[PDB]
Amino acid sequence: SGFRKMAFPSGKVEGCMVQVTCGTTTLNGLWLDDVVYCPRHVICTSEDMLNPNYEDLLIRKSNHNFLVQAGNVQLRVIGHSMQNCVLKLKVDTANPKTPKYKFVRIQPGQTFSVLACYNGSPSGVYQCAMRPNFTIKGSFLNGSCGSVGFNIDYDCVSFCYMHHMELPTGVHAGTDLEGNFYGPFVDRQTAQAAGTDTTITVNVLAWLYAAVINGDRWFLNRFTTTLNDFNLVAMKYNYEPLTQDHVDILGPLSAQTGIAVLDMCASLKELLQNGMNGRTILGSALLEDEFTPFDVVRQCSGVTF
Amino acid sequence: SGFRKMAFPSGKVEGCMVQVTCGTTTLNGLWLDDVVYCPRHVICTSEDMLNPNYEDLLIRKSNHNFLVQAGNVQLRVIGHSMQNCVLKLKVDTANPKTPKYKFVRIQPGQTFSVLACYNGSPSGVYQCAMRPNFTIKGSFLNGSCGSVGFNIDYDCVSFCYMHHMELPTGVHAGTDLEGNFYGPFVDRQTAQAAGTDTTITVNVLAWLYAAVINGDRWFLNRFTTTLNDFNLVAMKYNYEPLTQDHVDILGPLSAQTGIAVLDMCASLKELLQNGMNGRTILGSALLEDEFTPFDVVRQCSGVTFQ
Ligand SMILES: O=C(O)CCc1nccs1
Ligand SMILES: O=C(O)CCc1nccs1
Ligand SMILES: O=C(O)CCc1nccs1
Ligand SMILES: [Cl-]
Ligand code: NA
Repeated sequence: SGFRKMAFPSGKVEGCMVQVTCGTTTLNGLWLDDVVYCPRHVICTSEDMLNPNYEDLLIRKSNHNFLVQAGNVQLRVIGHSMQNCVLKLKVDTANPKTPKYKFVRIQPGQTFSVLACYNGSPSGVYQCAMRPNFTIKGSFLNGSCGSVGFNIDYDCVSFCYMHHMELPTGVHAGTDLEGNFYGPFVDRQTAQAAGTDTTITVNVLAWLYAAVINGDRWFLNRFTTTLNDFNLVAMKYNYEPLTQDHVDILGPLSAQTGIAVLDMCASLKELLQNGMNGRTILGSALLEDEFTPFDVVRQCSGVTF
Repeated sequence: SGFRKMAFPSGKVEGCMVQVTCGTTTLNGLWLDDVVYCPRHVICTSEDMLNPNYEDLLIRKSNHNFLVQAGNVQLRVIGHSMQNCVLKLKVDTANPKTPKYKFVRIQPGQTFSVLACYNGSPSGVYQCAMRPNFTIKGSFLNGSCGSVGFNIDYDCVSFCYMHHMELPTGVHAGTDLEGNFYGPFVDRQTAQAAGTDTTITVNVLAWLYAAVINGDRWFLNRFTTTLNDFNLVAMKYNYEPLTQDHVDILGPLSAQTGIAVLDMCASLKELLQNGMNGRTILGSALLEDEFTPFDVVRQCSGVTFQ
């Protein structure tokens, strides 16, 4: 029993974290095979960050201008290239701790583990959702840049996120490992704001299924609804529309608990309209939307990699 | 710049997790140097559940009755002893992945990371607190016994918890790594129940300090309180008594925010009276009690968002 916000075990990713320094800028890199991945803005000063020409700044740099440190070991850089907003530094040594991995781009509403790092040293691990507005509600300080996000599937690490910046509202923005931003952000010192966010409906429903599996049942009711009726309520409450694909994904939890997705939507309708009437669900007084259906099945059945 | 339940990186503990089998019972063990630590109840059978005599069950085992598997490698058991409720199996190989480590017994209110494991394989990592009633609110299914709790301050792993059992309310009980239970619990299937739990007052205050560091002041007030008047109010909401030790421990957070500890106490008194009026603090609509003053200083900025 019990339901907790749970990260993937971080050991496979800890063995890949290095320190990258260019001039006075130090941040984290990801050392896989013979390449170190890091944000391209490592080559910038503060002056540069106002209106940077990355092409221009990089051609003026050579391999020896990148200091890469793996624990107390200096790696020899033998090449440097840019892919979108990520810098790739070829080193003369393959990382002997490289796990089986691939690069994946996640969808809004999907979850991942962040390994928060400073100076190439892992500091903490926590679970995040890619928000509908493509930010993450992370916990990051100066030096966290190049910290990475990932999932594990069997023995394969799927890298999905590299940390680039904090927004004025205290939320965070970054790229996939191919250097493509999540959301309408750029790597420059300029005016940028998180768009108005929305609640991830399919995840709230998953979390209500988690609650029922853990004996929290007060919110259940005799009623059912339709996708169209529910989606009018969703729109009003700044909830994402529920699709047939989402209903299908919750199929397992519907079956296991005997509450149909639209049976649970009728619960969620009542909660949005009426509140929790002083009650809690799984120790929260808010409707939690950072657990996916997979997260709930996974945690409630003890999958292990 | 954000505030999250953050666990320690789990890699140094992952490299220590093994499977222990005795009879038909398999759970997790912790392989440090040439010793594997696991719950002694691995030697129990379907009848020896209510009133097991561990000394009598153990003297009937040879080293070769314990199957210890580190991934695909079988370890050879060359010695066994019991210390309180923990079994120690001496093995003929020291774990090459043993980190710098120590064993520490924690007090209620302290936090730690749990590496939930099944069949000696890690499933996930999350943060817990030792509750005032000596339980933890974990996420544990059948086969998770031998899963451990730890902190990592400065490359040294401090092991503080080993998971033994789930109580009827769905909360979790276990031991330190010397095998002494936290709380009045025993490794027997006799009827056991957690005491009435209380809120960890010092941690709620630390978290309110966290909220101020991250730029939120809406819940503050112009009032102060005596420590005694605070405790008379707080206990009416099932809050732990705040001691002068707890006041002292909050001094650095008080200094960083310029909010006196007893002024923050007056803010907490008012929040208990009013609730949050549909507002949130650090993403919660409840008062969070599983962040310590040390956790807030580790995670939060040295500079306050004024
Ligand atoms: O500057 C960095 O290291 C990354 C962006 C930030 N994230 C949080 C605070 S500053
Ligand atoms: O746990 C015990 O000591 C007895 C349990 C039993 N099982 C069958 C008969 S009596
Ligand atoms: O610990 C075990 O492996 C059996 C009893 C349980 N402990 C936690 C959930 S069920
Ligand atoms: Cl302690
Ligand atoms: Na219903």
